[PDB]
Amino acid sequence: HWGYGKHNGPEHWHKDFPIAKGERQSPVDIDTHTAKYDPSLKPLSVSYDQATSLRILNNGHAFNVEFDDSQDKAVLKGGPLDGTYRLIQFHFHWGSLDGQGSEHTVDKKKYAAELHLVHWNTKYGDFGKAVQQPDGLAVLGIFLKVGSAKPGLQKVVDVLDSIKTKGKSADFTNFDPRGLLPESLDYWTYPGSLTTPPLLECVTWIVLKEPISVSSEQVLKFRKLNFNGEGEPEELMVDNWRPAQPLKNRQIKASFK
Ligand SMILES: [Co+2]
Repeated sequence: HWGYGKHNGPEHWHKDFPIAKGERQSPVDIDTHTAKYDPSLKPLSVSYDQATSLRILNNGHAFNVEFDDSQDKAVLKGGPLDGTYRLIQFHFHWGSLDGQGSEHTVDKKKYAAELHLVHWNTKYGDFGKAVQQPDGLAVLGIFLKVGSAKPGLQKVVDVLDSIKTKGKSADFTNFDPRGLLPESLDYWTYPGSLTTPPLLECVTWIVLKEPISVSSEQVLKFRKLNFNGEGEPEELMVDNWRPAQPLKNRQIKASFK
């Protein structure tokens, strides 16, 4: 099936998912000088006080921290968004080395990792219906650089031993995603896609300008995960990122001057 190897990686996905060569694929390079300030955007409203995390799952490509999305408990609104988007899961993309790992780039700079908080538009009733719409999802992307530890990440890092291999899950209740956000909500936004198969063109991307810092030790624990299932040959879960795709006929907007 698809993955991140030489024989099944990003360069191959178009064979099964022709939308890989589409008009609004993600990620992209964010050219900071060409993005334009848009005074009519909103502040973002991130309302995560009532979040209910449930579980963490190694799905063979990343790990997902899953939320109860059966009520408006953790929602994203405002900014470029019309209406209410419910948090379903977050995950990360990361590298084998601190010099790569992010999906989006900023003036061609790659960060060590990128956090994706995935939300679906409540007008479409469920995630599966939302991904079939051009405004179905809103993904909040946050860059990670290596430096100081991120305290609010530690509970995630320390459960990773229990979900080493594909298909393993663990209970993951009472996790507060607010502890993964930077101070500033300044952002760039553009219309794009999921960055993994099926690559659906359903995402309003909201990429924060300010990275969070995580420690070397924290990212090293990401890199101990496995893509494989238990009892299969070990293949470290690293470099689970798609490179930048052509911008095509899109403009990236900034919420800040
Ligand atoms: Co992602």
